[PDB]
Amino acid sequence: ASSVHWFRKGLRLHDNPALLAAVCVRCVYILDPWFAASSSVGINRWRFLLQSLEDLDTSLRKLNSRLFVVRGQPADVFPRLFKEWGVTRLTFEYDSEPFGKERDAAIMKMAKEAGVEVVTENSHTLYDLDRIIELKPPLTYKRFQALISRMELPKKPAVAVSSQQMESCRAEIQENHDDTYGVPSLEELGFPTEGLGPAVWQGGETEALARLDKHLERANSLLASPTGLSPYLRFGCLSCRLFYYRLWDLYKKVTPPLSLFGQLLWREFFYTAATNNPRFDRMEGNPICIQIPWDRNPEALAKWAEGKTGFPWIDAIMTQLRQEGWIHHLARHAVACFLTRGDLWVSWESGVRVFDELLLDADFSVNAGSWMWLSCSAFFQQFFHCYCPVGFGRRTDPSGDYIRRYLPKLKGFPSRYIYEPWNAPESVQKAAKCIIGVDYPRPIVNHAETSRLNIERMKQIYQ
Repeated sequence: ASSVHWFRKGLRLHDNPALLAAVCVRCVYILDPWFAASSSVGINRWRFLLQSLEDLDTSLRKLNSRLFVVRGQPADVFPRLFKEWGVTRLTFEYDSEPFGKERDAAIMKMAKEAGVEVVTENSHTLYDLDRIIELKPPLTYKRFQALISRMELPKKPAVAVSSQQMESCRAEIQENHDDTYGVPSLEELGFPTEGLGPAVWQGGETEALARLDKHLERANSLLASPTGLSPYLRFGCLSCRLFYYRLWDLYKKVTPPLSLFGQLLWREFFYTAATNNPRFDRMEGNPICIQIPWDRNPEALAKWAEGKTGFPWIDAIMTQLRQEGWIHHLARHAVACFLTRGDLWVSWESGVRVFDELLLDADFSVNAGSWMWLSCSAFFQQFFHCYCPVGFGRRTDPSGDYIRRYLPKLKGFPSRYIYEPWNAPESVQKAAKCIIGVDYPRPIVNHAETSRLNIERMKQIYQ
């Protein structure tokens, strides 16, 4: 048959169900390079996508095929491409997200009218999210535990695709193909590349599967680790089911507690809650979200996103996120708490956008979920689960080296004062050679006063 596998997501060949289903097969990614020119998402996540797409082309080229990166909007492209190659069927991995499902319903219909078969497999999640909802979406991590404990075990990693079977259905190779359907570049997509150094989080399934093996084998915690698999799970370079059962296999050599699958269940929990929540990213029109009257301060958001709040632990976290695309989960609770219920009283929706632009592992599902969790807007009620913009830093890194690596103007400050610089002697400031209100910004709020007011406003919302 003439089958098209849409690698819109799950940028992997290992544990790929729809790949085996479609197996003449042509692997397509559809990218609108003008949408990409006007994207608010920064260079780090766009680079990850391209590098991941480059890896599958490299992998497909090993199997005598190539990745067809078609340009344009998907609904306009598929019918002409259907007629161009006489596509017998189109196979794409199912998208839990509502906006994707609405787009996928239109393509599945357009194929139905056009007589093209459509097969969808949701290898992005460990389990069916729609199963759990019938069993209203689970609104607590515990009730969600309870429904997955009543649910069957998640599916095991999927089967491989043979090199001989792939050669049998290898697609037509043209010399012009590397230019026609070749993977785009950052400069093609509107990004300036001058001075761009080697990426901290290299994209692709090859890197991910390599990091899998390195991770299982084993303050710096806050720095990027070669073990880190957060972005590779978000794009699909690594399977949720492979990571689940390879972790299970290591535990058996070392019955599983929930603690190993915490990243995946927290991931799953938000994926379940969002499939049928259309405004999941928004406060209004959202059944699960508390209608908190969040203030609008455009200048606070700016100082928060631009790493200039005066609080070194906050500003160093935002600086790493801007520069590298990944911060530690405890660092995210820090900056989320500062922006929302802890200090600035700005909507979690504003934080969802900044993270979507800068963070490699942001989804519609995982991002809005975490932000509703911190803000105590949903799933969560412990409005005292509080983080000091000073104390949390000194407790995570007493050395202050994290600040020194990402805010080097404060490098000379001694550890006793590096998380709280306004409260430091001008003697030690001048020795550090960092001015109190020139070289670095001063605290834009006072945390003690502000935090007290915000709980009081928070408690009144519960009634």
